[PDB]
Amino acid sequence: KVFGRCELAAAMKRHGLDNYRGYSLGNWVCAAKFESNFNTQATNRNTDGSTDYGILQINSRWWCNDGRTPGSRNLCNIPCSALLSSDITASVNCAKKIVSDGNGMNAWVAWRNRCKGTDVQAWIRGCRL
Ligand SMILES: [Cl-]
Ligand SMILES: [Cl-]
Ligand SMILES: [Cl-]
Ligand SMILES: [Cl-]
Ligand SMILES: [Cl-]
Ligand SMILES: [Cl-]
Ligand SMILES: [Cl-]
Ligand SMILES: [Cl-]
Ligand SMILES: [Kr]
Ligand SMILES: [Kr]
Ligand SMILES: [Kr]
Ligand SMILES: [Kr]
Ligand SMILES: [Kr]
Ligand code: NA
Repeated sequence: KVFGRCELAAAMKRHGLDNYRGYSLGNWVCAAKFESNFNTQATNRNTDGSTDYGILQINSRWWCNDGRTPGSRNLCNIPCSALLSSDITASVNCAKKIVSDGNGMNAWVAWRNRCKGTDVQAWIRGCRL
């Protein structure tokens, strides 16, 4: 599923990401924009042989099982394919675990490089939330 901007904002809010670990909703929308262009089916993969999945490009090195990432973990307790669903629940629940892991949203390199410190509220401007 390719979400619209406000559509994704609303879905993220319903799933409890607004202000989760202190990160306002625009942070999450901005991260999703640059990770996946709002496409749940995005994959990419990594040099190391891991793969990133879904709207927030969550990595199989630590977070999900894909059967083809040697030595990896599955800390979210999910198949990586669950991260590609039109239903964002698995991506949200796993993102909550990632952002709680000590480096906050810096876990997403694209958030650090493209969203952090910017006017992220612009990503939710106009939306009915
Ligand atoms: Cl957009
Ligand atoms: Cl915001
Ligand atoms: Cl594996
Ligand atoms: Cl393969
Ligand atoms: Cl594990
Ligand atoms: Cl699995
Ligand atoms: Cl959803
Ligand atoms: Cl933080
Ligand atoms: Kr909502
Ligand atoms: Kr929800
Ligand atoms: Kr996919
Ligand atoms: Kr891929
Ligand atoms: Kr998400
Ligand atoms: Na894994």
